[PDB]
Amino acid sequence: NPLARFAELVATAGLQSDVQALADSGADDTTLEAQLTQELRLAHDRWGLGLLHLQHSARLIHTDGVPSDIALLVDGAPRAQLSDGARAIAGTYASMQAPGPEGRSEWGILPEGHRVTLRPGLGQLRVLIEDARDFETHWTPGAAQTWTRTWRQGETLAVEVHRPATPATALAKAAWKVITSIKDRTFQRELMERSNQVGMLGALLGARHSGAGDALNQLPEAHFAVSSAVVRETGREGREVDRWKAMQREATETLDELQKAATRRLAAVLSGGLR
Amino acid sequence: PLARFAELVATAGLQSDVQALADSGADDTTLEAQLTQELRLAHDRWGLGLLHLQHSARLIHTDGVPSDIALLVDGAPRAQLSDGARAIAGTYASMQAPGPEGRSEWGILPEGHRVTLRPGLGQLRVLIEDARDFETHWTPGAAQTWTRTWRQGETLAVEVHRPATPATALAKAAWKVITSIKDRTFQRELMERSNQVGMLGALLGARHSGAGDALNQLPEAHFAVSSAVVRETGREGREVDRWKAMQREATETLDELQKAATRRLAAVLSGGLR
Repeated sequence: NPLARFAELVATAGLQSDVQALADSGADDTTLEAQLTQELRLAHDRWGLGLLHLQHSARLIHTDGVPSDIALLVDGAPRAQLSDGARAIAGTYASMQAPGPEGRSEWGILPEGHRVTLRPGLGQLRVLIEDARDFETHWTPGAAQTWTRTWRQGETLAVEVHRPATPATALAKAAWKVITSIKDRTFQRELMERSNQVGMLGALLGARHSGAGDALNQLPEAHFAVSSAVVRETGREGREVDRWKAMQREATETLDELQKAATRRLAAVLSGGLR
Repeated sequence: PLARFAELVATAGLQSDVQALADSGADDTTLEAQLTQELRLAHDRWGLGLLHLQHSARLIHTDGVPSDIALLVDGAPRAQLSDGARAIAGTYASMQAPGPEGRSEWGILPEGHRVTLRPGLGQLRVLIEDARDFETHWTPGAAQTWTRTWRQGETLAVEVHRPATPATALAKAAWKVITSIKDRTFQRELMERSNQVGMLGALLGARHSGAGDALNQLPEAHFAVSSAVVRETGREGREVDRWKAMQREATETLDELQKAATRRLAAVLSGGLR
């Protein structure tokens, strides 16, 4: 019951959760909570809320054995629970954010220090990757509505690739996919006409049964979207620039695929689901 | 006491202000802050390679009243000024890790990556402007010197080091005296003996008989200047033009101290030690 709710939450970040399979295979609570933490941190790398300076963890909440809820922890303290619902969890994470005027996160990933303003070369990054210790770059454009940054913390080189997406943005792209794929022309004309009045999602929810938008609201797909992708590298490959170039290229392909897979899975919910 | 501390840091070319500070009305924390500041400046110039350790000085109280100065490493009392400069020099030498070429092997920062500089300032420009904490290996310069650069926190720092032991400095000052002898016959005699007993031994053999043991009492026979460190904080620690002035300042300080140490050492071995 509790694990299934967690698997549905992190599937909005593209994860297939292993926690129910580990619980059925005899793992204890320490192994389960380590996997819960692993999947929560991978989901926050992809949700892109700008909370990389915080430490995320999960713990099980039992009631006479028998897991009943999952506590979501930030820096060792519980801040939300899975029973709270998807809107309440996303609102707890939203009160931790600091957007700028262009919507991106203003927090540094590292503790408060010098962040690099990258000028149009690769010579700054070559010395920071090869020769430096902990460093962190500011956002720089990566094209295709994509913004990117690179940081080292200890032995771990990391790169984030970010394209901004809200759940309303992600559902609107899925609503456009369903409406454009409508076979009869007269029916899609009135939905395009209705999209000008109530938006694309509300026009597509007008062709479903009453309460489908209420059923969509209880889903984590209405409150969580993929906007980032993070690739990390530890050890000797962390100081090579050709590894970092393969890291950013991995994160861009991972971000583009996770957002396109989001568009299909949301369009299937708007067309066939919400029952 | 405070005078033995003043003689200890004078081997690093410092004129101590703790006696004038204590003659005026000043409390124990004011003295200990000035004692710590002069101790850290002395270790910058001594060049023992102990920059990874935190150095401090605290007054030792005898029945609640100060009586001696403890020398602390990482919060632990390890030495005291009443033991003399030989015991202080041996205590830090037990902490010391000398390399094969007269340089420290340990890093100043905690154990991590250190930069091997290529020729130029392409690496150091990004490291000074854009990076956080970093550390450079030794890179050579003119007149047998070696340089390294590091940032810790908001503090940029550069070190110019020329390897100098007190045995090297006493031999260098012995050559200063012998080459200034008017008699070419008496100069030939001293250098022919220096091949057997060394330059300092040959000079002390041609003085009074108690000159060697009087040299050992001096703190100059146990500490020598081998480095010079210049530091910068704030946003000017991320300017390259400040850094060029920094290792210029450190090279000129190292050269001025090592020539003033050779001169005052030569005056001790000639007419002093009585």
